[PDB]
Amino acid sequence: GPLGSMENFQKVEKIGEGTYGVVYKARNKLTGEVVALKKIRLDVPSTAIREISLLKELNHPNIVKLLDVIHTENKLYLVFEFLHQDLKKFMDASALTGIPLPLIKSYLFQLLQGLAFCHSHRVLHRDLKPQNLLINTEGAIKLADFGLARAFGVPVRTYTHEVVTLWYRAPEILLGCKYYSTAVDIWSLGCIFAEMVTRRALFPGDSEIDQLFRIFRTLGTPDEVVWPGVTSMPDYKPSFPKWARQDFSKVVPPLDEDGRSLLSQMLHYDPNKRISAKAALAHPFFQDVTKPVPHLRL
Ligand SMILES: CCS(=O)(=O)N1CCC(NC(=O)c2n[nH]cc2NC(=O)c2c(F)ccc(C3CCN(C(=O)CC(=O)OC)CC3)c2F)CC1
Repeated sequence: GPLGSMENFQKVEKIGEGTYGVVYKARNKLTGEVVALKKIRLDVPSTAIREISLLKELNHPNIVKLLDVIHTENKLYLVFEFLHQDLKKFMDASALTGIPLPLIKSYLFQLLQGLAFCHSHRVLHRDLKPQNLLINTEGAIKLADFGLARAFGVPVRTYTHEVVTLWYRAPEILLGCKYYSTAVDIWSLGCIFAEMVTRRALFPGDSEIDQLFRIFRTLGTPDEVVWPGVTSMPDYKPSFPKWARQDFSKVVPPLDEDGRSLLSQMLHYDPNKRISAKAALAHPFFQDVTKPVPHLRL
């Protein structure tokens, strides 16, 4: 890659990292804009260039705006609108009190709007976690750091938290589905919904098999009765232990029956019965949705 394209930006602090990139807060010297940068070290793929170009076109109020794509030296920089906090820090700050139900409902509604938008363009997020959800003082929440169909970049050696990505993975992914669907995003968001309500991760596995078994112990070991074709999936084993399902009233107390009903549809095993983002927006849980503002300490 050529030189000098990033001289317009002044990095002000390192604010995060992930499998394939380091995140900075930065300022444009020309415009004064404050921005987030994702720095990807390269060893390029044109298919990935086109995927990122399409994401730059996918603009919605509940998707973090991708402002620019800049290649320089052995690096790819993605330039994003800046948001001051992510949902993980907000739940951590709210751990003693919990997030008020109206704000949980607003955040879930907004994220379903962003996903219904993406999914209508046949775009998957693939990597939805609390740290991918950015919030501002006005009460908005936004989807960030979409995963691509094929990754690229030199893995960041200083990043040690990839185990946390298991927690939000859909069972069809864990069972070896190669061409999974927008339903994986609904699963992840369901896990995040339960986490907002209970102030505890729903399925905090630490290996692919522990992740599957944690799902099975709560929702029951899946079989042909509830998921036709599951026993033929590439990583399905007849030797899986057979656990009975638990009740959702144990799983996310004290959530009301509207919320529990919606959560149960977001956590259906079969990606063909799992509720879509659009159908979820019509769920009776949202009959009284409002837009509260969070108390953010920046
Ligand atoms: C105390 C902190 S904070 O809450 O004060 N606050 C400080 C401000 C900060 N703002 C921004 O970052 C930001 N603003 N506009 C756009 C932004 N970022 C991104 O687009 C972006 C990105 F380009 C790449 C990766 C990530 C995330 C994805 C999820 N992650 C992982 O998968 C790795 C991991 O550990 O998984 C468990 C964590 C990193 C991004 F968000 C949020 C957190």
